[PDB]
Amino acid sequence: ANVEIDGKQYNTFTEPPKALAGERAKVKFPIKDMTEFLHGGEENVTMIERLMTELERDPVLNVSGDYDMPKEQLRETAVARIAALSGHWKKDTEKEALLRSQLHGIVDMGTRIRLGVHTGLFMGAIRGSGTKEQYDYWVRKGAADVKGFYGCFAMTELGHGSNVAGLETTATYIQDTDEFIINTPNTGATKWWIGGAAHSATHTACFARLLVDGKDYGVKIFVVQLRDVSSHSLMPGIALGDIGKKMGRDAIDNGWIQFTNVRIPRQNMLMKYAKVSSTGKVSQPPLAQLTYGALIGGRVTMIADSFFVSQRFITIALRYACVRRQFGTTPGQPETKIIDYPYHQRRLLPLLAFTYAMKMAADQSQIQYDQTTDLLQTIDPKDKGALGKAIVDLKELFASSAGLKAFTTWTCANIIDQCRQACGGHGYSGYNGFGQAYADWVVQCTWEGDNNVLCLSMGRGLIQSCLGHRKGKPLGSSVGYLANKGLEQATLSGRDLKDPKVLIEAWEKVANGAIQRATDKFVELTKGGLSPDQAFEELSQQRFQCAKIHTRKHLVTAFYERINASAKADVKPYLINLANLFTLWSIEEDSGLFLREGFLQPKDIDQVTELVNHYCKEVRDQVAGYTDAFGLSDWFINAPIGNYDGDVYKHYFAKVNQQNPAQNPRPPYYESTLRPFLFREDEDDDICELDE
Amino acid sequence: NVEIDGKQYNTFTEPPKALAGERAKVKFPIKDMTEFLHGGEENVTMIERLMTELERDPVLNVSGDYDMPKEQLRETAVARIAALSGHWKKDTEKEALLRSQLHGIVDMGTRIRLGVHTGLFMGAIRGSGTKEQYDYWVRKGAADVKGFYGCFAMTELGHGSNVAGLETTATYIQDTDEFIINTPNTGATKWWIGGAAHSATHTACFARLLVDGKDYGVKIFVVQLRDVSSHSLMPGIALGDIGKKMGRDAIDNGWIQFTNVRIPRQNMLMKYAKVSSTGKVSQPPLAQLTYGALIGGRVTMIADSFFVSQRFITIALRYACVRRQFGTTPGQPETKIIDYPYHQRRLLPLLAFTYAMKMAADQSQIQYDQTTDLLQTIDPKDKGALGKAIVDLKELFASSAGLKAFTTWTCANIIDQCRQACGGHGYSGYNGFGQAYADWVVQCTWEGDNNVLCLSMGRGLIQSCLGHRKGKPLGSSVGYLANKGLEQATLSGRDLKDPKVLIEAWEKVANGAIQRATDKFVELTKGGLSPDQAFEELSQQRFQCAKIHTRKHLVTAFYERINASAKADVKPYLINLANLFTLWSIEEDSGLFLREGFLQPKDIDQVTELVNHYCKEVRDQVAGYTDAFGLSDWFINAPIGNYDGDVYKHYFAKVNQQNPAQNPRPPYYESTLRPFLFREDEDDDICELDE
Ligand SMILES: Cc1cc2nc3c(=O)[nH]c(=O)nc-3n(C[C@H](O)[C@H](O)[C@H](O)COP(=O)(O)OP(=O)(O)OC[C@H]3O[C@@H](n4cnc5c(N)ncnc54)[C@H](O)[C@@H]3O)c2cc1C
Ligand SMILES: Cc1cc2nc3c(=O)[nH]c(=O)nc-3n(C[C@H](O)[C@H](O)[C@H](O)COP(=O)(O)OP(=O)(O)OC[C@H]3O[C@@H](n4cnc5c(N)ncnc54)[C@H](O)[C@@H]3O)c2cc1C
Repeated sequence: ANVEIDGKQYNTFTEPPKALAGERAKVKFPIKDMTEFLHGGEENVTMIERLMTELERDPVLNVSGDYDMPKEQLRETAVARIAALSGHWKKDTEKEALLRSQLHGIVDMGTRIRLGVHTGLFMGAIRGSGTKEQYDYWVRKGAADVKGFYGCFAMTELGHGSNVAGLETTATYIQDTDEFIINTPNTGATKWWIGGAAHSATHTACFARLLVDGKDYGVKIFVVQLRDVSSHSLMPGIALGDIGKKMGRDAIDNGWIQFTNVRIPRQNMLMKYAKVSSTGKVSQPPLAQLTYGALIGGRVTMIADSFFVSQRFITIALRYACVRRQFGTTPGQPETKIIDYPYHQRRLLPLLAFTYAMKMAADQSQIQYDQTTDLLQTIDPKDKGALGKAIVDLKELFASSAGLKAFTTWTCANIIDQCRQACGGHGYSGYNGFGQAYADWVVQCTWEGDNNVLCLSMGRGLIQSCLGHRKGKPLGSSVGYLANKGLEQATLSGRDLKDPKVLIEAWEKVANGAIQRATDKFVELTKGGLSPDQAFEELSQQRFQCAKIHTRKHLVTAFYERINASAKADVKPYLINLANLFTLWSIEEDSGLFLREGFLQPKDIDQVTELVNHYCKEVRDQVAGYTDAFGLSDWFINAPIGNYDGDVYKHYFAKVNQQNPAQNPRPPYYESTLRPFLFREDEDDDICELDE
Repeated sequence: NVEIDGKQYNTFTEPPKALAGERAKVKFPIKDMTEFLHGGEENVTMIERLMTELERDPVLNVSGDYDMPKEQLRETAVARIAALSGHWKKDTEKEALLRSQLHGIVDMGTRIRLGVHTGLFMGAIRGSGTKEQYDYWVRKGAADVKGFYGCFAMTELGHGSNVAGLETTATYIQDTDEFIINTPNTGATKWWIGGAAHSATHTACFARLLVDGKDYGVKIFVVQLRDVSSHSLMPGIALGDIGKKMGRDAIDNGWIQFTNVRIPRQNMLMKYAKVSSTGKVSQPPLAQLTYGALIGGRVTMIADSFFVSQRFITIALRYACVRRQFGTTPGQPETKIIDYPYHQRRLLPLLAFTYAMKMAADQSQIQYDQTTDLLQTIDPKDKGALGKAIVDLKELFASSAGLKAFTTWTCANIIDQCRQACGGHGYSGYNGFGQAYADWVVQCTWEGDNNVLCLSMGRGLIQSCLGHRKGKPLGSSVGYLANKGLEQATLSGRDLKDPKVLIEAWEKVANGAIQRATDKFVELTKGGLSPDQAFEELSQQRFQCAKIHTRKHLVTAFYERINASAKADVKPYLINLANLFTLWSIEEDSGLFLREGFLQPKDIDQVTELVNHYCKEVRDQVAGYTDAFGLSDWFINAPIGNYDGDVYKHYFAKVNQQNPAQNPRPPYYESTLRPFLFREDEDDDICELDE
């Protein structure tokens, strides 16, 4: 059958652009103001618009044909891509450069990192850990401009990743020559996963145990030249190779490295923090402005990346959903668009809410970090209690960072995966991006701190924060709710579940509950004679749960706080609608936490279910506005079913035929392989003669 | 550095010795655990024989597959079909399926490319052809793939799940005794048709049967796509390669359009629906269309989930036994990650789930064979005994659906989790995770979209609830719905290590969800909503019903198969697994059991302590549970997963073999890298202007 809209008849092929226009027609807010909320104002929006257009327009950058590229071409084109991006280094501010590389990561996660290993990790190490004179030297050798020089970052070993303190590569001081000997003692200590090392890097920042006169001073950082710059040949004692095929991100040339008795000058050790004299005396000064703006910054960047990737796929799935019809139960009626189904709304709309929430947690973290850094600077008289609070605010920021990184990276993975399923078998088309994006994304969970290892540390960290509070230490701003003793007795008490203040309190309750009980058990177990370490091991599930509940509560809090703080009036009700869906959905997913603490009873879960259904419908009405608010052009979407105009089948059929021209019906292997098989001769079924 | 048996090992040298240590702890004969997993000694030797015939065959060697581009995968799949074809003359139906599933532990692309002819096309002409039609197509080369290659065109760009809504039309023309097959719009383009782009000469085309302006619904028609001699497209046929997929690139999925294609009437497959030479349409009742194929298919998928899951769980666990990261005692070596309680939690319940998927597969097959016989036996029928066989059947379909959905999603999850359990090394293509996950996941979308199956199931469970309420009979699978005691049952201080108590907890929670959503449905229908609008209003509830019932089914099936088939030497160790599975399952969905009031908050702490305990008991025997799968290094196909445990040495070797390192510079060094590193400086000059 056929659909009639505005006096005209449509078919399965022609209806989609009309359906999606119909959705746009419902939008009650101006989209520009929703885009200002996501990116923190007008100035930021124009900047992002500028950067996005610069990327998309660049001919060498074009991602349109990347799905069909084998690894050798990904490897080659990433270099050409680097040469093009290299034009902006002269011009860009740090903020511009970071944001340009994150925007570009929406569609090319390989090139960004292949540059990134020099641009951030190697340059980060020489700037972060070298003296001014050491930095300036490497820059004169061409390291800032990537001129006859290309760095990489060699920390990970085949045997050690998470436990950096346990690296086995050694750097042995020899006084006679004033040198370090860099040595890989067994093949287990071979450097591993080193981006750029396989084919690109002339130098590395090598992490090795510092050994002077039989004393082990722990892991430090040494510049080791990997290749003769002139010929790209390996320096003496340097072995390295391409690690080969990865799940994803094949454009990056991750290599292994072995060092055998490689001689470097003492001066190649980076010495801002740890210093070694020409006589072999080792010093490690107090160095108070050690403040790891960088550590928080690295995590805030990844929390934002989770946003930047998620918005693409959630946009693809939702636009598809607005036009895709499957099934109906009316004789006279067309099949229902899947967006109209309440189950499908539950699959996608919370994740749309989740993606907005990811950005607010990145923004809230960067802002809390900025006010806390600014607060330290103002207080010269050093009112000590005040400084102590500013320090624990900063400490708890770093700690909260670990959970946010862990969960927003996992969540981004789940969204890519879910959005793919939501588009059915057309999810499995390489051109709709799900496959490649998922494969590329997933490493974010492993590198920059294993997600599970971060969650267990932060879970231990919360128990230590709670126990130190009980002993009279002040709590950092991020875990202040642990001091709130109104939560012991708190219950819903017939309050409104549509009120953000209530839903906030409910996440404070279950976080506090889990952490106080875990801290109590840790105390029973230590008194019982376990060491601190053995007690934390006994409480591995509880530490993980604490990390999880606290992070969830932080996402909820940051969403509401940022709405209250920065949302213009015309968008505010639609954001609260999003926020309530996020928050009530989250409650619904983890109903047990709420039952067990006694905040809700069996009947209140039913009500929560009804509210999630309700906000699903409120969010669904405005869905085109929420998704168009991301401001992604079709180039960033990079999937036919997700294009702005909504002509899902026309573009998809176009994309397939463009990349797969159909004029020849037989495969390249038809004569060689397929034809010989289909036309094979019959078996010889004679049997040998034998008398009798 | 570590000392074992008075000898020195390092990070590189230890791992083979560590894994041998774990084998030393095993308290059962591993061969009996294999017998349990595969239903006894005979099946096991058949499996062994098959696996070895696959491993040996040089054409099928999968060692270099990860590095292979799409063009290679496509060609290679055909060479592999040629080699696998050597077994068609001799295999039984049992051996052929099994050989094909075993093969798909390592090559998800080839079995499907063969499969579309082998299973889908042949299945349609056998299933829906008359004997004469079948024999005709066999005579033209179909059975033997001689001058003939089939595919299955059902899906259209417009329709996947809603098969009844397909738009492609078959119009009968008496004058010429022909159907006209036609694709009315581009939306109706057949899509995802494996074999079509490059391989297939013929398709089983699903189209609406139109006779005299009467639409008789979707039927099946054989349509020649290509001239056999030249492989060129036939008049009115347009097809093309769909191109890059997330996975399974070896399969040549195509799109197809039909433009007034004429086929003889006799090409319509006429076992159930017949059209005469005058346009007389007949559809006799005909025994209900034999859905053992439909159930049979879901059972296969459940097993496939076991067959893949075992591989990745084995790789991850063997890795976990040798990998040391972090230590707490200043003097000692770093702790092997398998000794971390949180690592145990991530993997050993998945290992348990792996076994459980098999049990549910085996259970389903048995129940379905058993019900099928108790239909033949009842040639003479007594009103009550024919009715419950029918109702046990219906409840088998529903149970099949949830099982397929959740076991396939679980297998995806297992793959993903095992990859993260191996850290960075999980992201190497050579350790299998990336490609397996990319290939596997489509199982969640085809053969019934997993979400659509769940929402059907949960509607079905509600309807069975309403049925019983109104005096209708209950299928065995949903019997717990008739249990009076359940409504007020509580833990009441009973042992959580007792399987029976755990069964009751799961029965209570499933029944609780179903009955409650039934009351909601009745109340909403009373309110005046139509049956279908109320289900839609209850969509959360239908899903939740399906998940809960399916989880419960997995639990009971595990215990039931252990009690039915576990010898004494392995029983305690399988109850340990089963218990871990069931208690971990309770911990993961604690809110359900709090909400029905079976458990109190105090009981949730005890479940957590028991998950911790059963993790320890299962950890001790890990080598036994994983070796029992009986996979050789060829099936593992991952360096860190190898039998000997020499994880670093195999891994460094695999990498270097595939990536010879003798040349330091990339193939683009002169063309691309070298001109960038040594590019000339910017021109800083500024145009002259007096002013
Ligand atoms: C594509 C890619 C590129 C990379 N590029 C670089 C690079 O350029 N430079 C570089 O230096 N590194 C690089 N790495 C390495 C990466 O930083 C590490 O892989 C990661 O930080 C740690 O992983 P691992 O392999 O050390 O695993 P491990 O730390 O050994 O952990 C392995 C598994 O064991 C578990 N585990 C570990 N410790 C514990 C514990 N105490 N308790 C419980 N469970 C535990 C973890 O959860 C994990 O699942 C790269 C990795 C990848 C995948
Ligand atoms: C690799 C591959 C190979 C294939 N090979 C073949 C082949 O050889 N032959 C062949 O005939 N077909 C083939 N297919 C097609 C495949 O069977 C379909 O993709 C699948 O069966 C149906 O999904 P769909 O794309 O039609 O999505 P739809 O049915 O539209 O579903 C899309 C999304 O909408 C949601 N949705 C749909 N209906 C509802 C509802 N009522 N309520 C709630 N949510 C709903 C679904 O959950 C799904 O997430 C292949 C597919 C793939 C991926």
